[PDB]
Amino acid sequence: EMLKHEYVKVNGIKMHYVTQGKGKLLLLLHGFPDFWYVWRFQIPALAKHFRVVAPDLRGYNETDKPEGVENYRLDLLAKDILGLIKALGEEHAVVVGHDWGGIISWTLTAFNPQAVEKLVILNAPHPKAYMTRTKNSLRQLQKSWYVFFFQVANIPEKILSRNEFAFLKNMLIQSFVRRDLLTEEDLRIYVDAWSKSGALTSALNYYRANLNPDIIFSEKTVVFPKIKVPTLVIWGEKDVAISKDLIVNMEDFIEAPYSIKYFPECGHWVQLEEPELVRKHIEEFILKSDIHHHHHH
Amino acid sequence: MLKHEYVKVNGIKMHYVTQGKGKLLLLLHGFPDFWYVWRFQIPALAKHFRVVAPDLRGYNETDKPEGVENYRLDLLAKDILGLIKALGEEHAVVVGHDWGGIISWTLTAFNPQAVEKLVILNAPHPKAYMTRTKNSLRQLQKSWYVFFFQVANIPEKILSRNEFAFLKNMLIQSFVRRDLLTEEDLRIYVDAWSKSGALTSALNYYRANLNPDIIFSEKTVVFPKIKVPTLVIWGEKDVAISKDLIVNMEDFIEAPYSIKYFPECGHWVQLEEPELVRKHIEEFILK
Ligand SMILES: C=C(C)[C@@H]1CC[C@](C)(O)[C@@H](Cl)C1
Ligand SMILES: C=C(C)[C@@H]1CC[C@](C)(O)[C@@H](Cl)C1
Ligand SMILES: C=C(C)[C@@H]1CC[C@](C)(O)[C@@H](Cl)C1
Ligand SMILES: C=C(C)[C@@H]1CC[C@](C)(O)[C@@H](Cl)C1
Ligand SMILES: [Cl-]
Ligand SMILES: [Cl-]
Ligand SMILES: [Cl-]
Ligand SMILES: [Cl-]
Ligand SMILES: [Cl-]
Ligand code: NA
Ligand code: NA
Repeated sequence: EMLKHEYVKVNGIKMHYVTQGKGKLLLLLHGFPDFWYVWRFQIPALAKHFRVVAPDLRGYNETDKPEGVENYRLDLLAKDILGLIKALGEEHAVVVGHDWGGIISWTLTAFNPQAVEKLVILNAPHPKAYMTRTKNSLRQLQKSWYVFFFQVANIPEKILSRNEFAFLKNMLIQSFVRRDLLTEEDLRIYVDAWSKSGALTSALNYYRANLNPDIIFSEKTVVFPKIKVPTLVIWGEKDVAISKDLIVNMEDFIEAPYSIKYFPECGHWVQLEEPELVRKHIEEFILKSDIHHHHHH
Repeated sequence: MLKHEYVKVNGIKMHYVTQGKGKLLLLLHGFPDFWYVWRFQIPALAKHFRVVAPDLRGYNETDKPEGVENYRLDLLAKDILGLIKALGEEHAVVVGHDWGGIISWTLTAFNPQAVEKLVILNAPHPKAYMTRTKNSLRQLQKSWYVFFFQVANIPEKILSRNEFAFLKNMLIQSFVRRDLLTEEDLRIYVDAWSKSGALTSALNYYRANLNPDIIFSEKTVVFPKIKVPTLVIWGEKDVAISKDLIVNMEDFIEAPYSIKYFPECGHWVQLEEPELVRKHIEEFILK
């Protein structure tokens, strides 16, 4: 059965996703400035075993793009995924998230553990670690320069988009470990998703709603339940956007089986750089029995 | 005796301190400093020169016009041009750190008749900044706070609350040694930061001159070549400025140029190697 495109109403918006395979629901959630297509190396391999669903998140590509910054608050983003699980006819999913998708995945898992059977994170800090540590970390504040850039209304969208997205392409390419990670053909495909009307504003609204300076430098402390479901973290260490300072003691946030696979020579997009090892680690993690009553048989 | 003075320039009243007689030597501070950043150099240089260290527009005891467009670089440069004239002079030796240095590059480029010699501490040439930053991940990262400062009200609140806790902390994290300022120094700094209007005026420099439309412009900035002898002093461990912005200055200067690197110093080289900085300045002027 091939890859198919589908559209479903969730949490008041119409969400586009692609799906391939049958079996356990395995959600793959992209981040900025990607869309479902970031998972193109994992979808067919994982679809050999699982029902893979890769949505475009609120605001992105073919998904609806509500107006207004407060329509991009993280609680709504997580509810979109909760609603997607239900709309797919399911009650539980294995949830894999990269970048913003990882932020949403940590959140959904912490606040809605009933919906998440197992959690996989690629290169997204735990939200509490980001909120606690960034204000005190010059290294992270530097790496988060673009978060502050994106807070200004109107102007960042125009800058990123001018000259057929020259700055967005350049800023994206400079975030990679090797400059040639995406082909020109990949870049054409990305420009098509970036050009959907309203998409770029909606994507930057995630930073305006959730990472504005009042939040970053808040004196309030964020209450975040411990993660209570098995968790796999895949981490490219050469990540331009996230300091290793933010993943120190990351296992403290987890009260369940936890494994981390470090990729010392990979950056923020390990799924594009070591696709086969990513696929393998995810599959082994999902298929591992949680009950071990036949050692060495 | 170090003396405080006020003088009208370019429609504003400017405060400055002065000591000594002879050749006019201007020392121009940047953010988040004021004349007092020059405390180690003023007495030594005053032995041979007429040292004047002003508070720039918006800072400490100088006037603080309201409105972002009152902080455009051309107005800041005209303030210094006006100061030279108000001091009874037609030219000065001009030493600038940080924003002081940006203004000094600008004054020197557009008004060479007003500048005998130019000294820059840790300030990139403006055209180098404008050309390079938009394409430099390293510089964009170091420039995070430039973008933070674009937002109205919130940066002032964050920097100032709890008696400037964040500004002190971020300032201290920018030093080579965490003990560079004494408690006494910090009290003096807080007093200047707390002048009515001072913090908003200082951040207005970034809003007027370093907003994203300027940084990411593809227009070329027209900037005459520097035509007077120039010494650049550069602390290499600068948290705010990539070394990528000071290399390869040949396009920008058509006069004698020398650069002195301080490998073990950061942005505040005049505080970290006070004696060597003073020595290089003196030797350069007296040659
Ligand atoms: C929302 C966040 C705390 C994070 C910040 C860092 C990145 C890289 O922009 C992505 Cl993971 C989103
Ligand atoms: C457009 C940008 C400034 C980049 C794009 C890639 C990331 C991972 O989202 C962060 Cl580094 C921001
Ligand atoms: C181009 C500018 C206006 C510069 C940029 C770097 C600094 C450190 O913030 C000061 Cl030197 C101002
Ligand atoms: C207040 C800040 C966030 C910092 C500290 C002072 C500097 C050197 O001007 C740059 Cl690092 C901005
Ligand atoms: Cl289809
Ligand atoms: Cl850990
Ligand atoms: Cl690796
Ligand atoms: Cl068991
Ligand atoms: Cl004073
Ligand atoms: Na840190
Ligand atoms: Na660079």
